[PDB]
Amino acid sequence: EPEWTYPRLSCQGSTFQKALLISPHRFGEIKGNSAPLIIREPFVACGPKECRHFALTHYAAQPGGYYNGTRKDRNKLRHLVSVKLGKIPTVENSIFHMAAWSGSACHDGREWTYIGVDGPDNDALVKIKYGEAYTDTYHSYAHNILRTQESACNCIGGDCYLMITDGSASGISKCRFLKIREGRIIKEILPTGRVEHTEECTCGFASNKTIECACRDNSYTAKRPFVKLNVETDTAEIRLMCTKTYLDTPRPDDGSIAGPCESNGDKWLGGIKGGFVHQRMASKIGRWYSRTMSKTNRMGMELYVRYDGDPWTDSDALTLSGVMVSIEEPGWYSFGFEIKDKKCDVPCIGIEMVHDGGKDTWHSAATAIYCLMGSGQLLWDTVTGVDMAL
Amino acid sequence: EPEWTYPRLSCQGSTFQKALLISPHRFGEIKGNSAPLIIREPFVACGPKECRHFALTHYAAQPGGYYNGTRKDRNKLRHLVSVKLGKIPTVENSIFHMAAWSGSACHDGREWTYIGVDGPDNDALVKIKYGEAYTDTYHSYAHNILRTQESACNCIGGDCYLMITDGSASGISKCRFLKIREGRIIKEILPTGRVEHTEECTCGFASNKTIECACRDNSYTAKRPFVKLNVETDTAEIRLMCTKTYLDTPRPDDGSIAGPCESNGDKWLGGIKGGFVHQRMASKIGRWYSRTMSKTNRMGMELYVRYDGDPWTDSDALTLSGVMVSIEEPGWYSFGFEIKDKKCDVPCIGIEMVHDGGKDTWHSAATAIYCLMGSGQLLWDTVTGVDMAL
Amino acid sequence: EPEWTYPRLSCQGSTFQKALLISPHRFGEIKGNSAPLIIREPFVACGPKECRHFALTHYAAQPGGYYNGTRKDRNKLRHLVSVKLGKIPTVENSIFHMAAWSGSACHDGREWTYIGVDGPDNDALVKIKYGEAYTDTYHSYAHNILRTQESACNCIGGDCYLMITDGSASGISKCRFLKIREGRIIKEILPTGRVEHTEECTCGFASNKTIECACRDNSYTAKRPFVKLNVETDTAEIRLMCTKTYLDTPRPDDGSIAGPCESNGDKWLGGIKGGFVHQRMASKIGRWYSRTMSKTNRMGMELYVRYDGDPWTDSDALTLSGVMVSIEEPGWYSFGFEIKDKKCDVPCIGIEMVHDGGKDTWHSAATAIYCLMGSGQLLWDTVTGVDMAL
Amino acid sequence: EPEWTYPRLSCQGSTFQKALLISPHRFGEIKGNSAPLIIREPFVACGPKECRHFALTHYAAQPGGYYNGTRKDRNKLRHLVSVKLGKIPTVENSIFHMAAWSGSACHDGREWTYIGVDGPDNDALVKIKYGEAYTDTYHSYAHNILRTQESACNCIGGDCYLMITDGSASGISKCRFLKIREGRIIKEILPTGRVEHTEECTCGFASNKTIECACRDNSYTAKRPFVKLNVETDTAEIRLMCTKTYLDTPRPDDGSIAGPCESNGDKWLGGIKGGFVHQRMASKIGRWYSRTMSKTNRMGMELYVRYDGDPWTDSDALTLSGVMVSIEEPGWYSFGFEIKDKKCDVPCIGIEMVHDGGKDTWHSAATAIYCLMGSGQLLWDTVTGVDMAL
Ligand SMILES: CC(=O)Nc1c(O)cc(C(=O)O)cc1[N+](=O)[O-]
Ligand SMILES: CC(=O)Nc1c(O)cc(C(=O)O)cc1[N+](=O)[O-]
Ligand SMILES: CC(=O)Nc1c(O)cc(C(=O)O)cc1[N+](=O)[O-]
Ligand SMILES: CC(=O)Nc1c(O)cc(C(=O)O)cc1[N+](=O)[O-]
Ligand SMILES: *[C@@H]1O[C@H](CO)[C@@H](O)[C@H](O)[C@H]1NC(C)=O
Ligand SMILES: *[C@@H]1O[C@H](CO)[C@@H](O)[C@H](O)[C@H]1NC(C)=O
Ligand SMILES: *[C@@H]1O[C@H](CO)[C@@H](O)[C@H](O)[C@H]1NC(C)=O
Ligand SMILES: *[C@@H]1O[C@H](CO)[C@@H](O)[C@H](O)[C@H]1NC(C)=O
Ligand SMILES: [Ca+2]
Ligand SMILES: [Ca+2]
Ligand SMILES: [Ca+2]
Ligand SMILES: [Ca+2]
Ligand SMILES: [Ca+2]
Repeated sequence: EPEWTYPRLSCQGSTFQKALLISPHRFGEIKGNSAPLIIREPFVACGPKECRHFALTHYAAQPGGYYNGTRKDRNKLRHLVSVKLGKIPTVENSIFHMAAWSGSACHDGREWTYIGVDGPDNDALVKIKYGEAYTDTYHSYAHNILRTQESACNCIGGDCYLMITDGSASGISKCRFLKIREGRIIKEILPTGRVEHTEECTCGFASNKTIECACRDNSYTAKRPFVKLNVETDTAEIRLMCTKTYLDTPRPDDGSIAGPCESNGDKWLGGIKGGFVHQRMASKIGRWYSRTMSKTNRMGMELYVRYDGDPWTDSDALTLSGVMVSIEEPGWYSFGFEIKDKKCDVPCIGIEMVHDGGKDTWHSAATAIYCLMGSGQLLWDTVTGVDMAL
Repeated sequence: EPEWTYPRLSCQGSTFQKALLISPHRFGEIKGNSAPLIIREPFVACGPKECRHFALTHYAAQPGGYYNGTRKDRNKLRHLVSVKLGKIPTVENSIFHMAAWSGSACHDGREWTYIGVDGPDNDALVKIKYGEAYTDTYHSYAHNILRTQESACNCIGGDCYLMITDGSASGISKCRFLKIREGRIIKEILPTGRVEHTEECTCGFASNKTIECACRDNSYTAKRPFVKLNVETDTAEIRLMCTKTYLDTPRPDDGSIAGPCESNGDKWLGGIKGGFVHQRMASKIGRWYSRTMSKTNRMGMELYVRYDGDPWTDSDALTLSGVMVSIEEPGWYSFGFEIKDKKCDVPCIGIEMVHDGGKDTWHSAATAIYCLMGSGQLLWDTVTGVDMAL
Repeated sequence: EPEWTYPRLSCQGSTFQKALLISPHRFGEIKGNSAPLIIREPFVACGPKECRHFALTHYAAQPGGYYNGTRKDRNKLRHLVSVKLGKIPTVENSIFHMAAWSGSACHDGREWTYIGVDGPDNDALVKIKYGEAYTDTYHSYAHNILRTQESACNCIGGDCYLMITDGSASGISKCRFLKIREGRIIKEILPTGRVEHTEECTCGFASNKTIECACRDNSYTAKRPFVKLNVETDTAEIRLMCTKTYLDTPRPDDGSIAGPCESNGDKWLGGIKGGFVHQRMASKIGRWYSRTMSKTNRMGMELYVRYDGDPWTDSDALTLSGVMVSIEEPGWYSFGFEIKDKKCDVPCIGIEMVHDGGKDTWHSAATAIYCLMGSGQLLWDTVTGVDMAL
Repeated sequence: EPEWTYPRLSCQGSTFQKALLISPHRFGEIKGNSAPLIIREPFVACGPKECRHFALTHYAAQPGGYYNGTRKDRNKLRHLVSVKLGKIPTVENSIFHMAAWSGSACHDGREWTYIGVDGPDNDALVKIKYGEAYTDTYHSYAHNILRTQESACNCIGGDCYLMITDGSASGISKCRFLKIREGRIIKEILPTGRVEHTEECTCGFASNKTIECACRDNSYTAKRPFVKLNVETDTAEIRLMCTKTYLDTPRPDDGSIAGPCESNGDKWLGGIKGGFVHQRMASKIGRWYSRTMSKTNRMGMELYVRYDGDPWTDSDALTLSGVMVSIEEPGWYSFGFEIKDKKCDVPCIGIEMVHDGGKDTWHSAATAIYCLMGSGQLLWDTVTGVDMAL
């Protein structure tokens, strides 16, 4: 039978190139004969033999007449769905896993674990599904919107670690960590370090002994609190990334926050998810970041890198690596994923491109994928090609 | 090759939580591009590697123009269909098994058996299908609408037991039992005890030596006749559940039926299916019941429990365990199902939520699933989110 | 790997009952969101692990605007398609095998062979497909519409035998036989006996040493020429069935054709396909026939039997066994099929029910299946439930 | 596990016959309920157990409202999609592999490699995908629309060879060759001989030691430069086919280009893809060509042959072998493919039939397949049966 997954050295490449685009709404005209689901919070988790495209649907499709409610984040209709990667998320292609308005996913070499969050805002709840079975739950500790990553969780030899959090968006949201094995929580990690507001952690293996996530602070700063989880002692420590190249949105001009690394500067009320992906080489490591082109809005998407060094102390700017999405195209949530080759892991960064015709219409995104391919420079950007009028 | 199924100890949990929702009609607008089938009598039967969502379709989809006939129970168009669980029951996703207007299903570790009932009301007939093969039938003994469970049948080491019945709804409907092995009836069980009217038996393993069903009495009482089948001697004995917490609908105020356990009280003409599921623990057992919130109507759904004791004699009230469906939401048929983990069985209760715009329109339901997850208390209810006007 | 198929003793039963109904057009309203293909000439061929529903589509779906041409039998658009049995023949569910306006199919325990016929009426051609590969062809010998069975072909230990024919409908159509192994014709059988007009042979194993087909004579008689192929010497002999119960349509009153068995009587210009299926028992054999209720038209369907005896000499009437389709319902082509159980073969008879709103509309059928189940008598008929106006 | 593919001797046959037709737009009426994708550049690549129908979709379906842009060759929406052969290329049936506006595909007995080209016209890029993984890229050497075959690539014992090119359509487009193993380029072949303009190479194994492609010269000639790649030394040599029967389009009367084989004659600005397929016999070889009936336009399709001899020197005319598509039907790109039997390879030629209602509408093709079957002569042509008004 199957064996447990561990990260290996990433495949060989020097830059990312444009891989794939799933734009369901290109097939959502009232004059079309198709039915793409209203979803957001998309992500890809790649198991051994396959990758899955997950998302939270509003239990609604376009065209239709259940548009009002779609721009809202949490309700009793949302669900975690998936289609194997490369398939359009239509009503029939999609498998509905469980009810949730927050979520994550990961395949341990042997099976899929699905994490989903639902219930009351004051008493929400985390739910685990191992394959087809409901196996566990984790309660709301801070009684203030229990949430999870919204990206892939990370398994190493049978144990998968998940980030959750709880608290006010404008205040203190302190995240814990969940160690799940066979769809059951075998440990509850309480991080150390700057813990004032950590949410929507994009986590990836920086080797076998450690996992690092670039995350989200909704209040206090435009910097990203950076996690490092030692899988061997089962301890967590978080501290803000020191790079003058700020990754959250909004943010001010770069290098504008004066003072030691550990200084938040101004609050810049809000945040956004950003893709973070390692390129574990033999003698060295590359970390890839992507951020919105706009500093106040969700317009555009550009990706950077900086090999080695320490996320925590390096004041320095990151090396820009090209533009995946132009300022005229949307650039919302971002996450990183990894494809399993025979003898190497391929790093990738997905970019949710939300179709936002505002308040009285439907609300869904597209998904542009970029993955490390060969050398030279990033060559093309992505456009959705969607007309919200059709 | 595959091995025979037996129940094991249920997985560890203390309460049920909201698992999943399949609302096909959320995708049935005339302005939509989808096609969910008009069905009712839904149920889930979980084999080793998978669960299936079954139902009797009126061989019709929404939107369409074959709505007139859908509110009726038996005709020559109805069929037993299935989709793996988590898939929406559309025209193309669904597999049609055989023609039937009554039915059941169960997977013996090796294959699916499908039971379906059709023919004339005066001479209906039970039909068995082992995998893809028609293998057997069982004739109408009381010539008065031969029917079956409408929920999952129960297999233990190669033998599956099914409940059937026959008779007037307003009168005497005495049920027999069918022992099927390899899609062929190897024994005909005639129960003992109070046998005046037993129908729509929700049956589940209360261990290896016994199966218990909470069922339906359409005439004589608002209590539920409770079955106990000893799989070892192949004998059946039925007696009304003594709980002051009445489970059928309609029913009067609880504890209102004065007298020994065995007393029907007033007729309360009618009944409904209710989900019943055991939580077999090592030193003890939990039985889970769900009933309509409304005592005269099919509005709402709440679930209870009471560990151990005897269904037959216990006059006592049951412990309420939360509300799965609110009084403003429908709560029709209910059934229990069990998911197969690696080393444990997960108990579940499905709730059919019928969309009933009455007499001159379409008639189909939704399916809300709740399964045992962790501890604390049931946290959320279900709503269909369907507008019968679209 | 897989082993070669041979017929075994049929499963145990005494009568046929109503098994399944595939009515695609129940989902073909202009107000529906579905797309069932315009097809006719449906048949089912059951391999080891599965049965397939085949048909010749006019490369068109309902609703649409390619209806004109559908009532015609041969054109350059027709194709042999299939869906596993129980699935509705829609545009996406269906697999297109090859181009043909005549056809057959059979699975040898190891793979599917697909036979299809196309080309000019004066120089048509038979084409073999083994799995996904084009392997062979067989030319038009009588240059007058080379055709094939329109039902399942029959394989025994690696060799499959197929009937073809060629000639005028109003005149002499002498059929040959094709022995195919691994998708290649290894022998060309020329039958013996009355060979004036044999077409659309419904063939089934009457044991290991022989295959018998009840067939079609378009000119000369309302009786059915009956084939017997000895698989051991590879010889064929045909002679008209002697039963006073005539099986072709049209036909006159039964027992009206005076004279020895071998007498055609009046021509009764025309014919139709009829399902023929054996029930090979240990000490005996049952042959099942179905014929139209109407003697001049294609209205209704009734099925008969007569165990043992000789198709060739028995003047006697057959035993009626019930009505599968009422005079108010259509009853066109019929064929027999067999389902593979673990230790027995289940006999079946399918009935094509053509939706014929005549000349200026669409033209497609439904498929009612009846299979041997238990004992007693056939209990129900089939209706399509289709309204050609929607 | 699986073993590496090598070509074997082709199956036995003498002529090609009409195999299959995939006309998605037959299901694209505004009154239909289907959704076929706007695609062109279709091709089939057959692995061991299966064949796939690939094409570059304009990320659009018919009916819809994204028609404007479809007649253009390169944009940021195009994608390489596939459906197993015999399935209609609809939105849900189709798998999207990667973004590309040029492409190829091939299965090495063990896995699928997908090649796709995208990026800026001045700096386009070749991209390799082994199974689900992005593994490599190859940059634009002549900075003038890096393109690839548009047909199947060819693998022999683990190594697959691909043709690419780069340059002006009106000028010098010199092609290189790519040797890919496990989805990574292990060698870059630079051909020898007449190398002025070689593009869209249709390549097939002429044995184990060699691969030959009949290709496209957009400027200089109406003859086809003919490649021969020695898989053993990894060298390439190209020279124009000498046949008086010219294969490119446009072309003048045949035998009109006076002079030695190596003479281009007049430019005949333009070209088209043509199917080329070998029939490797034991003592001899057959090469099959197909060309447009029209000499100036893309109307019709006829196929020829000539066994043995040398593509390079033979001035002679080819033997016509029938007409697959009539002058009243379109005949655009053509390619050759091979189906894997148990002990032999079946040669095939696909013909893209473009639906070209010009400038302000949708733009997609159909696919007619012809494969070697038995003997005698090609018997039928193909028509799409599409009405661009519906
Ligand atoms: C818990 C929750 O509602 N999830 C959530 C989203 O679904 C979306 C966004 C967002 O910033 O667009 C934000 C948040 N968020 O609150 O983090
Ligand atoms: C035999 C039959 O018609 N089945 C049936 C149903 O399908 C539904 C109901 C019902 O109470 O809604 C009731 C019954 N019932 O009669 O039990
Ligand atoms: C060869 C051919 O055209 N096949 C055919 C059909 O498809 C249908 C019928 C028929 O009697 O309805 C008849 C015939 N037939 O001619 O046998
Ligand atoms: C590179 C590119 O644009 N590919 C391409 C096509 O997609 C189509 C045609 C063509 O001749 O129709 C031609 C060409 N071509 O330029 O070869
Ligand atoms: C982690 O462990 C596995 C073996 O247990 C090894 O193959 C893998 O490469 C390790 N990770 C890295 C980056 O080396
Ligand atoms: C019933 O039998 C099987 C072994 O035959 C055992 O594993 C199972 O646990 C038993 N049921 C229970 C509740 O113990
Ligand atoms: C025909 O042959 C196989 C063994 O080769 C046997 O099992 C089968 O039963 C035979 N057919 C019948 C009716 O006995
Ligand atoms: C090429 O090699 C394989 C064995 O490696 C052989 O079977 C195949 O036939 C060869 N090709 C031809 C045409 O012989
Ligand atoms: Ca569909
Ligand atoms: Ca912030
Ligand atoms: Ca009652
Ligand atoms: Ca006749
Ligand atoms: Ca040219």
